[PDB]
Amino acid sequence: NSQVTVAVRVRPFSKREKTEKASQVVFTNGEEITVEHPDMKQVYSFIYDVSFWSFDECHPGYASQTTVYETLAAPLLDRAFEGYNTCLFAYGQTGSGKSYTMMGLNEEPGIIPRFCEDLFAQIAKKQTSEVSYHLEMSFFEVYNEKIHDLLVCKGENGQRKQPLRAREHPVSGPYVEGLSMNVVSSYSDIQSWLELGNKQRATAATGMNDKSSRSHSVFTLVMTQTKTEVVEGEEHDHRITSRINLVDLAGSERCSTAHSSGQRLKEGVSINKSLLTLGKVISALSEQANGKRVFIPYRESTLTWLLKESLGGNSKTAMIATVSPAASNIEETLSTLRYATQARLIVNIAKVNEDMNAKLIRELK
Amino acid sequence: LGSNSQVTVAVRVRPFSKREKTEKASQVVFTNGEEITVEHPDMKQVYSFIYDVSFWSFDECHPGYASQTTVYETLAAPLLDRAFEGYNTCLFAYGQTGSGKSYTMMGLNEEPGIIPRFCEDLFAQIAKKQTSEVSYHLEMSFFEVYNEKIHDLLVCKGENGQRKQPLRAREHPVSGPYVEGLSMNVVSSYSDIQSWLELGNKQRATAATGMNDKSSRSHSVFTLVMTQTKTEVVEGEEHDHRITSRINLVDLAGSERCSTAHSSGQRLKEGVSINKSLLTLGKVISALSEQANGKRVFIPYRESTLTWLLKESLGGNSKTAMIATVSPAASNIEETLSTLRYATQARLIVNIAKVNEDMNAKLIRELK
Ligand SMILES: Nc1ncnc2c1ncn2[C@@H]1O[C@H](COP(=O)(O)OP(=O)(O)O)[C@@H](O)[C@H]1O
Ligand SMILES: Nc1ncnc2c1ncn2[C@@H]1O[C@H](COP(=O)(O)OP(=O)(O)O)[C@@H](O)[C@H]1O
Repeated sequence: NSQVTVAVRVRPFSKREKTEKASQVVFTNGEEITVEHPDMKQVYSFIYDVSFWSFDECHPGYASQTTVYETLAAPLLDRAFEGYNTCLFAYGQTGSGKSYTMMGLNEEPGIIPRFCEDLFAQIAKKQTSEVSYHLEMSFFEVYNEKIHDLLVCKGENGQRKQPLRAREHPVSGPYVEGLSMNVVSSYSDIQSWLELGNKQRATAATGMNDKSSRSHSVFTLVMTQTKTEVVEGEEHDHRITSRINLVDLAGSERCSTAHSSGQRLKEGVSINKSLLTLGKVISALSEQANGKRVFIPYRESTLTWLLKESLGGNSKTAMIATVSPAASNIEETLSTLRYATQARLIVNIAKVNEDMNAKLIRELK
Repeated sequence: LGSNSQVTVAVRVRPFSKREKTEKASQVVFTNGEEITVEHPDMKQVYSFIYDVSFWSFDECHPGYASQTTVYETLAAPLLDRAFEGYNTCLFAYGQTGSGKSYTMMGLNEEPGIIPRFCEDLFAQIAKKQTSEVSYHLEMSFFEVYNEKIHDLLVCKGENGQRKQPLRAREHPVSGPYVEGLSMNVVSSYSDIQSWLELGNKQRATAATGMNDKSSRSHSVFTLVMTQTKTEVVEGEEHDHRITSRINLVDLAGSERCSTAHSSGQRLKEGVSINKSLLTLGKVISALSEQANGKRVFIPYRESTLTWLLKESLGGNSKTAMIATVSPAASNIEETLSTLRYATQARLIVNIAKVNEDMNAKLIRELK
């Protein structure tokens, strides 16, 4: 089997929201995230695999950064050190708390640095001069189904981002023609590459934020593990490689509540199509794991086509969604809750928790 | 509702008037202590009546003289006791013109009536039981009925040829009838009560007539709302059990024949309205007294604003007391007889009073 671990991070209230007294609409009951519109009408309920209640630091089950890491990412490291492939998707709207979860701040670090440093630590523990490791990484983006390299020195002129193309190797699967790769030995030599890429990544000001993401981003870390057998015959030939993919996805963005035209419209359509195809892929993989063999439409998008070998077979996939609990963003949070979901979401009416002043059926009983 | 509180009736004989001394009127009402005997001056026929209480303010030095404070300490103080217990209470006057209803209820500056003593005793009792467990909240209103319209006495008018803004009455399904828009003022002390009362009595309508040079030509209802917020022994929130009580003190106008107090126009109009209201009240009293004897009877509450707003006091849910005021002059023997007959008919009324815990259908209900 190869299942898909879907998870959700409920951001806590920010200072602006506490000052405006923006009321809470996303609540938890443990194994369920519930949405109760302030009108107290159709109450939505979603059952995921893992729920991260980062809402209030004193509530039971408080999802710290270390908690989230040990919950989702570390099994991907343990899997990578077995010779299998791993993929971590990050989805969320802007302001929902996605970068906090993936990257982190100067303090309270996130999945990216935690995974990197724990990886290097386990590498050091497993170094013997009988077993060796090599780490090579790349970082690229997808924009209107065209691939661009993020680690390339570029000047200022018109239409400078030269598009690369995907190609299918019969054994190794799909790849990008002309994409650069760079060798690493720590995290301090990853940070300066990521900071070079995230400045070339496409952005544009919109009704949601003046600096939003408008292109999918893939950071791929390729590990090669070399072994040697003591039979005096297998000279540095036992090779096994693994790929860890970390994919920052852009938001859906409805073109109805944002009157747009031209390039922003095109970007939204492309992003939307990519997300739809990714959802089809994840659902079909879930069905495959539950037994019924199906056809995965990998080929309907550059992202899925390039990530084909990292979302199938003997592999591990995780999808971290990030949602905000404020009532000011019902449509986006529900859009992000309806998206990241493999099972069936249930809806009811639950304004009848006010039967008689904290029901008090204790009296009736 | 496990009770039956009988309406408590009193009678007060006022002294001879200037008018009734100018006309050489005789004495026809007498007492033997607790009973009240009335005699026609023709020496033809005698009647007797018996009440729960009877007062005798005919002469200062006579035996049994029931002064203003004695009337208070006999009637109004138990109503304050029940108000502190948690019951709604009502005290209303009745009588012919010039009987002395406004005097008995409000009084003069040198002889305060029942209201300035009730409110003062209330605040004084509070000052001894305002401990840490229980707090108190007091609101007041004071409204008027004039030509079947409702007016507020505790506002300062504008200045126009017409500055009597009429309110309307409504029927809440649970709380019963009430007045829409009535200024309910939060009170702190007896001095504030007195200020509001002065303003209201200065705003109330009056006029000179042939039987009262300062006549009470409008019905007046004085409402107090007292909320005692007490505390249980709690692991959480204190001050979590409240009891409410409404005290309604009512000064009504007198019958008044149009020929005796000869005056035309607005005086006649408002006298007619007064007469109509009194008729409807009499019908209500008779119908309740007939209910008390086991018959199926319909109470005409809706035929007048007065009874409509007092629906919960003449019957319903509150402890009620009536004060009939009579004159000993022989010239008014018929009206004295009518008043006394309605009063003794009122003793048969039985109201179902309950405590306003505001805990029934909440927790004390199934607790007990
Ligand atoms: N677990 C958390 N606790 C407190 N604040 C958080 C948490 N997660 C996210 N945030 C807040 O979210 C903000 C990041 O939002 P932003 O990065 O603009 O959205 P996005 O990640 O979608 O671009 C941070 O300023 C941070 O204060
Ligand atoms: N017990 C009493 N002692 C002295 N005066 C009285 C007494 N009862 C009535 N009066 C006199 O009767 C007059 C009219 O009383 P009032 O209450 O205004 O009658 P109404 O029922 O018309 O309001 C007052 O001026 C008052 O002096």
